[PDB]
Amino acid sequence: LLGFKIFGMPLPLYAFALITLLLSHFYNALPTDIVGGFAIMFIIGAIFGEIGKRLPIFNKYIGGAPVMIFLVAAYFVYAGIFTQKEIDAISNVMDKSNFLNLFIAVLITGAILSVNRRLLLKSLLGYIPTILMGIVGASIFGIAIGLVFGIPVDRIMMLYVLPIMGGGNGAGAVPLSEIYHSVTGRSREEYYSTAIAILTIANIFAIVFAAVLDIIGKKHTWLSGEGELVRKAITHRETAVGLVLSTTCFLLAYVVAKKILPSIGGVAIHYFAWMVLIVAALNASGLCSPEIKAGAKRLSDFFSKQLLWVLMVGVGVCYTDLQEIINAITFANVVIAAIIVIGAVLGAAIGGWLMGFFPIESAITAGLCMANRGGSGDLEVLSACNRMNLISYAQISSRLGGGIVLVIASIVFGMMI
Amino acid sequence: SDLLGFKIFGMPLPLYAFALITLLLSHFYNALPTDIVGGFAIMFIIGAIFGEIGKRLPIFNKYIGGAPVMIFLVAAYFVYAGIFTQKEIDAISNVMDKSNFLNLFIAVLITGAILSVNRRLLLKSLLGYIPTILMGIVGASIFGIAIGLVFGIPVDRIMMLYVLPIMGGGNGAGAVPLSEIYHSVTGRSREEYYSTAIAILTIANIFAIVFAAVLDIIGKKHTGQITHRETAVGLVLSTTCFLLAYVVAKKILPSIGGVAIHYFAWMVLIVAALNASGLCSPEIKAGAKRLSDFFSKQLLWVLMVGVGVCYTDLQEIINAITFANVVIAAIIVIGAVLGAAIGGWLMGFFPIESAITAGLCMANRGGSGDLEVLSACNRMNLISYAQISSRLGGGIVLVIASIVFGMMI
Ligand SMILES: CCCCCCCCO[C@@H]1O[C@H](CO)[C@@H](O)[C@H](O)[C@H]1O
Ligand SMILES: CCCCCCCCO[C@@H]1O[C@H](CO)[C@@H](O)[C@H](O)[C@H]1O
Ligand code: NA
Ligand code: NA
Repeated sequence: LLGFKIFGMPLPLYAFALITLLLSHFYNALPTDIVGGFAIMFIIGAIFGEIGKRLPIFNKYIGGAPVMIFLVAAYFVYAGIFTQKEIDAISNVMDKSNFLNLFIAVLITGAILSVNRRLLLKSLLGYIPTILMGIVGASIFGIAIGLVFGIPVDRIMMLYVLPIMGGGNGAGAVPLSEIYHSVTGRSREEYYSTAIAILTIANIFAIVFAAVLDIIGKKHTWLSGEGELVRKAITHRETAVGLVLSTTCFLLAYVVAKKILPSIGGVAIHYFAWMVLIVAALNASGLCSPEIKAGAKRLSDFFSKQLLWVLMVGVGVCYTDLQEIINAITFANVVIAAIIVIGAVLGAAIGGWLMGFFPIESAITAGLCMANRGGSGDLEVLSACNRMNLISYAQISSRLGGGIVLVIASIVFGMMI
Repeated sequence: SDLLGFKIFGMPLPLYAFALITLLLSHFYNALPTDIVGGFAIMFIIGAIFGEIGKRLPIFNKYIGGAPVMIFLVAAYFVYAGIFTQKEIDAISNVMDKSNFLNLFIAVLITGAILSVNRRLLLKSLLGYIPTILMGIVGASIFGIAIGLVFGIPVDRIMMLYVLPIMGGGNGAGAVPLSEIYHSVTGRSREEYYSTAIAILTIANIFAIVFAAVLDIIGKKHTGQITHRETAVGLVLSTTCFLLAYVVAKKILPSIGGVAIHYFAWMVLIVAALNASGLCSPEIKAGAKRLSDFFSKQLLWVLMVGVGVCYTDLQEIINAITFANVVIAAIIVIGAVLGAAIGGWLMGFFPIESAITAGLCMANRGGSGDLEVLSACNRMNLISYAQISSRLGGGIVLVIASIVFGMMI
């Protein structure tokens, strides 16, 4: 028990914090600010984070730590566990103080500037277009099954395709909700609650088809290269600069979307979308030295691994409706989702074949590793089919491709609305 | 080419330009989110340029304060001169007060500064080094009050605007939090207090390094393991220890007597207790330190942009550069010297050495000063002691201040 850690805190220490939480709770004394917010969010997220991480079935196939937190957290608002004050504190961090944006800003920046200048520019020509091909196939098949299921083209694109292809929960579902609310007007929690649910279904199908394409690859060897895609031939300060660039790149994106270039056409370009383009540009410009480029990564790690659990406590409070989540686990979606994955498989297989890669390998990295739950999923997918050596490719899909999906989404959303 | 090798806030001039261009686009277009992201974006960039400028200036850097002073003055001049936009003022203030980054900042500092100190060193230090510090404070107060009564300034003002701020651990750690405690207990604006306190404190800092060389002449005449996670736990403990302090001050123990105990004061006691309890492993204890470094070294400059905007009046700063104050300040330092000399003699230390570490290294500008003081007298090997004064002693000063303030009011 003492050797057991919660969020890297021994049980004795965690108790100290958990006691404090309860003192604030009983006495109903809590500042509705950053400090008060994080204090709660950290502790609550910590316990339920570990709980969702330890659970076997749940951990590998549902999402684990983050899912457990954003569900539990929402149940606290539903069940009336939280105090008005505590809800205020948490919401004040997420929306008023706008930690959500910072979080996403840091992620975008670190994910894009991490990728090496050459790898990025090179990847564009072959691997990037394959990804786009996968998306086309994912959309075309999705729309096809939706039209068969009497669901309009809007919904299929916004609540199924885009969210599935997006890079997971924190990186796809969460920011797509924000873009959705900024462009339609409808609540975020309506969207996230459905999107997170479908996305998770697809994540389970992605790891299943990964093993199916492995069997097909080993049965029909002319399609699979044995694990090879192609057919032929720092200190605090750096990390701090990452933070500067994270915010600065968001501000530029913001000034562009609000004043300079509000709309390429009728279509309104959301500031997050712009950011991806800006950061990507900043990478190619090479204004950032490799040390700084890593600094940005080191930040995104710190956020993704330490502050993610905090974020989820807030996501369950503001972005999560437990009812819509339940309502989206319809047996019909399970089919729609699965088929969209298949659309991505065939889309990336065709695309990669056209770009010079092996169809099987392309469908795994530029296809399934897109439809999977961002990073966590890449590991789980590439293990089902033994292709763990392409992890570097898979992350290009989950990172750059996930960034693509936001830009695409900002356009899809607007023009559709 | 050489310029391009020139870095601003660890950003090459080309890169900084990218940011500085963005700042100006936000400025011209008047498009800026009044939130964390928008705030830090500005504060980072502005603080960066003026931070370096104040750091490079020779006279200014060593004796006035340097990077942070330059920023909190320039920043205030921007509000005064109307350089900043209402939006930009809002963004920055929203980060400092609404979002309350100030408290987090102080919370992180307190936690990392106290939990860094080794359990034994802390408990041991209490018996001998700590009481010496208290003796120095007594002497600093008694001499201060003496000169103030001579100058027709009441005992309140001497204790609140001169003694406490001087003995406190500098700008970010003493002056800035003492303003917060002052405003929480009197009701009067923070900027009124900070603007005077920062000014006197800086004067004393210059006297401290001078007397350090004077006492030198009189003396000669007569685990390393770390992870992001540990640092993150530092953040948890920083906030958690503030929350406990807060719940205690607001509900459990609002007042020991008529006197109201401010939550920051409680925090110091709580964190110190948490250290002695040893609930925190050395890895975690370092984690808290590693955070406070990241804050103190990276986010300090941001903080100062906000301190010039909310906590700084340029007029009161000018008005406190009183030649009368120059005398009052100097004497308070002398009071600390003799106070720590007597105290240390009683505790078994050398009077000269005690007056330097438990005396001048108190009255100096926190950590920054300790280096400048221990260089004037060649005692650089006591830096570890000096930091106990600047850290633990600075924490003491807040607890004392919360009591002094309340009972006086
Ligand atoms: C027990 C293994 C199950 C495999 C199912 C497919 C059975 C064989 O499949 C057939 O094999 C031929 C090669 O000889 C191919 O030319 C055909 O395209 C293929 O469909
Ligand atoms: C409000 C957000 C504050 C984020 C600050 C995170 C700074 C963490 O910074 C990290 O600290 C670690 C611990 O020493 C080091 O090992 C890493 O190299 C360093 O970059
Ligand atoms: Na996906
Ligand atoms: Na001082």
